[PDB]
Amino acid sequence: HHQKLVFFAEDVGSNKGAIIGLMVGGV
Amino acid sequence: HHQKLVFFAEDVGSNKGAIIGLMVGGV
Amino acid sequence: HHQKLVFFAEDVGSNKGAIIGLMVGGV
Amino acid sequence: HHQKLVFFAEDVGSNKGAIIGLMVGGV
Amino acid sequence: HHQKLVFFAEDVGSNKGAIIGLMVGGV
Amino acid sequence: HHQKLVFFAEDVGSNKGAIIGLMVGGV
Amino acid sequence: HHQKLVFFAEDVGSNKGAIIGLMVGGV
Amino acid sequence: HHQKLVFFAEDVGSNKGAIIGLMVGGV
Amino acid sequence: HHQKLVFFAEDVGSNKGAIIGLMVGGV
Amino acid sequence: HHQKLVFFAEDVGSNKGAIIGLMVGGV
Amino acid sequence: HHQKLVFFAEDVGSNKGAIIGLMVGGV
Amino acid sequence: HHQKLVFFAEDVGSNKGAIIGLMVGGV
Amino acid sequence: HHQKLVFFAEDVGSNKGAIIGLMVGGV
Amino acid sequence: HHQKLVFFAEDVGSNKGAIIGLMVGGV
Amino acid sequence: HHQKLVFFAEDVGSNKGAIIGLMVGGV
Amino acid sequence: HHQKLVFFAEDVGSNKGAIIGLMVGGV
Amino acid sequence: HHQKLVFFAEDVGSNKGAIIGLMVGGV
Amino acid sequence: HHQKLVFFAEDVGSNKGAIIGLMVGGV
Amino acid sequence: HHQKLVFFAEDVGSNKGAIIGLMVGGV
Amino acid sequence: HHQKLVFFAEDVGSNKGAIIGLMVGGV
Amino acid sequence: HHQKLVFFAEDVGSNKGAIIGLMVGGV
Repeated sequence: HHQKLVFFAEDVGSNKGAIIGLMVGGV
Repeated sequence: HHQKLVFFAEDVGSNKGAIIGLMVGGV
Repeated sequence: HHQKLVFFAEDVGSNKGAIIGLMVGGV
Repeated sequence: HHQKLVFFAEDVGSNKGAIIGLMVGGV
Repeated sequence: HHQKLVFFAEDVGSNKGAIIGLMVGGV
Repeated sequence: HHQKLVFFAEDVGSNKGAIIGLMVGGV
Repeated sequence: HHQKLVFFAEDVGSNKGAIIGLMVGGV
Repeated sequence: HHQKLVFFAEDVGSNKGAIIGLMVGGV
Repeated sequence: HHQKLVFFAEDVGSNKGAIIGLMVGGV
Repeated sequence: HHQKLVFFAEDVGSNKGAIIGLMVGGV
Repeated sequence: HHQKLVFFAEDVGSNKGAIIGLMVGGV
Repeated sequence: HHQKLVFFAEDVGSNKGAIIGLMVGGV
Repeated sequence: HHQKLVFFAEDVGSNKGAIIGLMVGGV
Repeated sequence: HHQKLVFFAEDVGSNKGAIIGLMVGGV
Repeated sequence: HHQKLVFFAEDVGSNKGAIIGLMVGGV
Repeated sequence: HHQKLVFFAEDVGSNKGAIIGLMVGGV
Repeated sequence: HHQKLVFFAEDVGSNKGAIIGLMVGGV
Repeated sequence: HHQKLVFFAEDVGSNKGAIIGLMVGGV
Repeated sequence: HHQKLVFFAEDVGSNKGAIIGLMVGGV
Repeated sequence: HHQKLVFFAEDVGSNKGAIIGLMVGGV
Repeated sequence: HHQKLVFFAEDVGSNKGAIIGLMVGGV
């Protein structure tokens, strides 16, 4: 027998801000 | 016998902000 | 015998903001 | 018999700030 | 028998500030 | 008199791989 | 007098791969 | 029998400041 | 008189690998 | 029989300041 | 009279490997 | 029978100051 | 009269390996 | 039987100042 | 009259290995 | 039987000053 | 008249090994 | 039966001043 | 008139080994 | 007039071994 | 006129061994 149990509660892995992958700027 | 149990609660993996993949700008 | 159980609650994977794939500006 | 149990509570692994992957600036 | 138990409480592994992967600046 | 000049060559700011914003996994 | 020049060449800001905004899964 | 138990409390492994991977500055 | 000049050559600020913003794993 | 037990309390292993991996400065 | 000149050559500020912003692992 | 118990209290192993891995200065 | 000149050559400020911002491991 | 017990109290192993790995200076 | 000249050659400030910002391990 | 007990109190092994690994100066 | 000239060569300030900002370990 | 007990009170093993590993200087 | 010239050769200020900022160990 | 010239040759200020800022250990 | 000239040879100020800033140990 094999068992695996996972529990994520209220607000796991959520974004409430800024996620920028890539950013290029000049002057 | 093999078992796997996963539970995600209220606001799991949700976005409440900004997600930008790629951004380019001169000035 | 093999088992998998997954539970999504209220707002799993929901977007309540902004998702941008790609953005090119200029001046 | 094999068991693995994991629990993530309220606000685990969330982002409330800024995540930037890559940044390039001319000036 | 084999067991492994892990518990993450309220605000584990969260970002509230700034994460910058890479930064290149001319001036 | 004010002047600003920017030049982006061939494959500048391009993606040739994988960009993932957010990732959540049970097992 | 105010001037701004921006030049994009062949494949500026192009996607030649994969972009994923948000990804969730169980097992 | 084999057991391993781990507990992480409220603000364990969180970032509230600045994390910079790499920085290059001309001036 | 004010001037600012920037030049990006062939393959500036490009991604040819993996950029992951956030990753959560149960096991 | 084998047992390991670990406990992290309130604010273990957190960053509230500045972490810079690498820094190069011309002037 | 004010001048600022910047030049980025071939593979400047590019990613060929792996960039991970945040990582949480149960086991 | 084998046992190992570890307890980290309120504010263990936290950074409240500055951590710089490497620093190079021209002037 | 004020001047500032910067030159980045072939492969400046690039990532060919692994950049991890934050890592938390239960076992 | 074999036992090992360790206790790290309030503010053990923290940094509240400056940690510099390597520093090179021209002038 | 004021001048400042900086030259970075082939492979300055690159990462070819591993950069880890923060790491916490239970066992 | 074998027993080993260690207790670190309030502010053991902390840095409140400056730790420099290596310093090189031209003047 | 004021001048400051800096040169960096092939493998300046490059990481070919391992940089770890912070490491916490139980058993 | 084998026993060893160690106790470290106060700010035992803390740094409040300046630690420099190596120092090289010109004129 | 004022002048300052600095030259960093081939492999100056590079890391080929291990840089660890902080290390805490239970056993 | 004022002049200051500095030359660092092949392999100045490089790490090929181990730099550990702070180490804390139980048994 | 004021002149100062510094030449550091092939392998000045490098580390090929173990630098440990601070070390604390139980039994």
